[PDB]
Amino acid sequence: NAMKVAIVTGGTRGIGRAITKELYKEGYKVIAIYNSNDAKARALQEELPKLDVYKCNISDAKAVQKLVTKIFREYGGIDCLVNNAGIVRDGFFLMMSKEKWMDVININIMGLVNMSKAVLKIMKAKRIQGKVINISSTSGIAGQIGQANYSATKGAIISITKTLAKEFASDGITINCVSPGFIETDMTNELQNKEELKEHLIPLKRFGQPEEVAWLVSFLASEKANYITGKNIVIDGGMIND
Amino acid sequence: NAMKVAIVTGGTRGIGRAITKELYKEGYKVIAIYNSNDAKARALQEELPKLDVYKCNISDAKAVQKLVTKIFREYGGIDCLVNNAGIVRDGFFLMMSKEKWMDVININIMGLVNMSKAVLKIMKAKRIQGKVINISSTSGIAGQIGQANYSATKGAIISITKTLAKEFASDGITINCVSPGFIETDMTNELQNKEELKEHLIPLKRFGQPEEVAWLVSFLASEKANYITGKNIVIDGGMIND
Amino acid sequence: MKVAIVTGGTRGIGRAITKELYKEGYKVIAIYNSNDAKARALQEELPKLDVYKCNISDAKAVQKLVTKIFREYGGIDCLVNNAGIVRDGFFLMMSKEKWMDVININIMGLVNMSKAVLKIMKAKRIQGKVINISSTSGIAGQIGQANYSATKGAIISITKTLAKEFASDGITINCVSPGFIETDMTNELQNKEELKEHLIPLKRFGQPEEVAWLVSFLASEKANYITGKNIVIDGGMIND
Amino acid sequence: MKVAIVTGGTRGIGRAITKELYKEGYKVIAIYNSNDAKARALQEELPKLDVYKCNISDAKAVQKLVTKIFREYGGIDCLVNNAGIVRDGFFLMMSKEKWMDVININIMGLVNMSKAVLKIMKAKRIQGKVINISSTSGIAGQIGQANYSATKGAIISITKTLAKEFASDGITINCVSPGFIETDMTNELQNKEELKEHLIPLKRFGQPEEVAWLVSFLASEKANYITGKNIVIDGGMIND
Ligand SMILES: NC(=O)C1=CN([C@@H]2O[C@H](COP(=O)(O)OP(=O)(O)OC[C@H]3O[C@@H](n4cnc5c(N)ncnc54)[C@H](OP(=O)(O)O)[C@@H]3O)[C@@H](O)[C@H]2O)C=CC1
Ligand SMILES: NC(=O)C1=CN([C@@H]2O[C@H](COP(=O)(O)OP(=O)(O)OC[C@H]3O[C@@H](n4cnc5c(N)ncnc54)[C@H](OP(=O)(O)O)[C@@H]3O)[C@@H](O)[C@H]2O)C=CC1
Ligand SMILES: NC(=O)C1=CN([C@@H]2O[C@H](COP(=O)(O)OP(=O)(O)OC[C@H]3O[C@@H](n4cnc5c(N)ncnc54)[C@H](OP(=O)(O)O)[C@@H]3O)[C@@H](O)[C@H]2O)C=CC1
Ligand SMILES: NC(=O)C1=CN([C@@H]2O[C@H](COP(=O)(O)OP(=O)(O)OC[C@H]3O[C@@H](n4cnc5c(N)ncnc54)[C@H](OP(=O)(O)O)[C@@H]3O)[C@@H](O)[C@H]2O)C=CC1
Repeated sequence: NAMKVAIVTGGTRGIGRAITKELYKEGYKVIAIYNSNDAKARALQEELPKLDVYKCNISDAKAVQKLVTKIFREYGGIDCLVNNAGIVRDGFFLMMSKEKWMDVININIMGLVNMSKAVLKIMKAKRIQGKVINISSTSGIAGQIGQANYSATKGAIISITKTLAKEFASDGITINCVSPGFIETDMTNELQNKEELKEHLIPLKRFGQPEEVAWLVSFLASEKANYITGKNIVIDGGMIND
Repeated sequence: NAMKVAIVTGGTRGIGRAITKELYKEGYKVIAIYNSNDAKARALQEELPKLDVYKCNISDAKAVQKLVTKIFREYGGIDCLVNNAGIVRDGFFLMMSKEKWMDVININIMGLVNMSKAVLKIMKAKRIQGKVINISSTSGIAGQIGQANYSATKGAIISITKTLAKEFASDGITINCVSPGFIETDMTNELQNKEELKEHLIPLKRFGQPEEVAWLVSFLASEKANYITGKNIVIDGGMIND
Repeated sequence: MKVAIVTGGTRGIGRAITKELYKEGYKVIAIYNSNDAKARALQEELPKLDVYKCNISDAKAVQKLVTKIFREYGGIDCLVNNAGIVRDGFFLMMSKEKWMDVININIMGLVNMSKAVLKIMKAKRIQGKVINISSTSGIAGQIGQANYSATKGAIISITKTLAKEFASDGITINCVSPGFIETDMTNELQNKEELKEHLIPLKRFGQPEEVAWLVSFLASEKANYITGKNIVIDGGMIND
Repeated sequence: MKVAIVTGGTRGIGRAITKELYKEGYKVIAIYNSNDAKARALQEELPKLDVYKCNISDAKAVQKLVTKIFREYGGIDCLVNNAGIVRDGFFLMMSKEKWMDVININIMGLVNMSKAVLKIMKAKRIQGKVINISSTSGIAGQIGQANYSATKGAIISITKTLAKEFASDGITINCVSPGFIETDMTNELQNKEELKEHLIPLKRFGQPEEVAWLVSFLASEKANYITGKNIVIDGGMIND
């Protein structure tokens, strides 16, 4: 029972679902935010009855500010924000439309901005020695064919992590980033080249599990990581050189 | 006389002006693109009479495609694109409006996208073993207080460099990035803390010169750098650890 | 009943690692170089701790100890290569002897310990852990530390090479790089205030137990998909 | 009349650096270790070239040579620390002697040459250049190269430390890290096709002259604001 409040965007499926389950297990009050799938959210809240869930498009800043203000009033503060929501719109760069660029930009970048602005304003005004953990990707670090738009936003996320870490370090807020490689989710379940990935590209020869990303995020949110800030930790079975 | 064609966006002032002058000296036909200052462009073209100049907002994809198609018809191809145009809209993150985010995103990211898409389509279709050089910033690499939006776009630029390098490597197109630290321009001429920067933060104890960035960009565009691709080279007097 | 070996495990960061792994249920063996009194005082606090005086740059004495440890406990699950020395000074005033002394411990000590332990981990099919301690000095360079920063960059490189070489065996190999940590290695500094005020965004030195917490995480089964990485714990001081 | 010293300057990448700096108007001194025939054949091609046989791990012989060079030409403007060896093999089969041999040349050779040259550059107020050759093996790790990758990571770290230490003197110190370059060091590989097909996006090895072009740029007055950096020339093979 940590007596702490955490927001996990994209917190009902995939990596976000595992992060939610891990912080819940550690005794956080968790608020999980999602975009469309009411069924997954309700099913997750039936499994974890103390969880709050909200359908909220994080690219809509006015709805984000309203939701963060609501959460702040019910639980007296915000101790941890995990910016995990994200989308992909793959395609070769020469066939990738403006719309695929702006859709991914508006969620992976502007959604992190909306949540982080609203939450950090509260942490600063109340002098909460809080935590922000962003989820990026090896794609943003090393590049990935067919992912110019995704990789761009994930590189932006790492840079925002470092800038904000410097801006809020004097307020005792740490701001870090976690960059997974290939994780067994649905975002990677439609791949057919999984065997070539494991056999040739990943030294540990397997995909990561959602729970393994959650364990790292939970370490960074805990009081055992207060001297770590501005860092990008890569969880990828050894796949890339950071 | 290189008998090559180069486009330099933001090519009439500051770093872009120096890049223009250096490629012109090396015998490129240079097309310099700018945003508003007709006087600077005309004055630069009076100094370099073989230079082409165009007032073109690179965030406007239809005007970009029209201009790139024009340049392609007049000079039979494009050998080198330098994506140098960029803006800053500084402010502390908690007071930085959506508009400051989207203005910087639309030029530093979407402007690079529009130019690179139009130019790379031509290089691929004609099998030109061409060059793209993007201009980023130490701000994107290490973060900078008051520059969440700028730093985000400059990190995105580095990630796009790596993705596109991988996508076009088989076509013999190299795609690299140059990240200056503090360069003596007008973008840094309004600073009052310049002495503290030089005395304490920069080991070489001076700002860089525009021509020094241009010399690096010109090396990367030359035939002496065809085995370098996907890299980010930092020119900063030693200021940061990459 | 997992077995951990912590070199330099009786003072400073190593002591805190020993204490943390002890608290987490490991059988811990702490190796030290010369200070018998500190070692015995720690064994007083932690009665189940084994302590051995061993110069890790002596390959034969290292092999003897690792083989004895392995015979006694039936395996080795975790090696923390923490022992390290500094011999600082301007490059132009830094003798060959200051280079070789720091190389022989910070590089060859890691090599000797890791050769002995990994051979056993691989022979016994142990999905073990090696965690090496480097430094931000090796990542970003540091005036007056050409020799120290050389070996700490070497340690990071060795971590990455060994992670690739032993991945198929399920042995992860990671590195922790601290910034300024409050220990004896840093008690003599005169510029502590200026480092805190100007160089460290969090405006304080780290504590040894904060390094131990990160080491303990990497050693646990909650970190099995992290390998070959160097994680910096430095209050924001450097860009990795 | 600038003076450049290129260690290992008679074969492979070093030969191409010697040739490039010669073409650029330097007085070049090429240092080599044992192959007199190759050295004389290069001096035949480049009549103004000085060549010396010198084991750079011997500090006294290095000091003798640098002091002679300096007396003859009145200064030293550029040192390229290019000499290097590999003694590859699995970590568990890599003797102490393979570690020390590679350390003594790849680390201590750089140290001995750089101590001698930087002392003179600083004494004479020369705004000189040191360029060190590392490797992607040191950046990202490489199976079978624990010792080589150790020293190449050390070289990168030393570059950064020396860049900070000598910046106030106007001496820039940079590192070039090649990927796979067509030389004798790589002629014996059997997996060349698979490396080209799968690991190198540009699908070819680099040429020695492409490394020399980058070295020559860093040595020129067009690179005076670049210091402490490691520039990778590798066809896209790794992420830095
Ligand atoms: N999976 C992998 O292999 C890798 C993942 N990552 C990162 O991991 C994170 C999570 O990935 P993963 O678990 O696979 O993703 P999933 O696609 O499985 O889940 C995405 C979640 O984001 C929510 N979401 C999407 N758009 C919005 C929006 N506009 N506003 C609010 N919520 C939104 C979804 O809501 P809903 O359920 O209603 O649709 C869902 O809960 C991402 O940020 C991704 O970039 C990074 C590298 C690799
Ligand atoms: N200067 C420095 O210290 C640093 C610079 N950089 C990078 O260097 C690059 C150049 O910097 P610097 O020379 O100082 O910049 P300047 O502000 O001096 O020049 C910017 C140029 O960009 C053009 N431009 C701006 N917006 C657009 C647009 N929408 N479409 C087309 N052209 C446009 C301007 O046109 P016009 O002249 O008509 O206004 C001008 O020519 C930037 O990308 C910047 O991020 C990176 C790190 C530090
Ligand atoms: N403290 C800091 O700020 C930073 C530390 N580090 C790294 O952290 C590690 C620990 O540093 P710190 O705790 O400050 O060091 P201390 O000097 O406080 O402790 C060093 C320990 O290493 C042991 N040791 C030294 N040489 C040998 C040897 N040849 N064989 C066996 N044991 C040996 C010592 O034995 P004995 O007790 O008998 O002397 C002692 O237990 C080092 O690797 C260091 O480089 C990295 C960055 C910053
Ligand atoms: N080739 C590649 O693919 C890569 C190379 N590198 C680096 O590039 C550099 C050159 O490599 P490469 O050209 O392939 O090497 P070569 O083996 O082809 O050439 C080595 C040169 O170093 C000289 N040398 C060796 N030991 C000594 C010594 N103790 N004292 C003086 N000179 C010595 C040799 O002298 P002699 O001629 O008498 O034998 C020779 O001139 C090295 O630092 C290497 O690590 C890095 C990454 C990849």
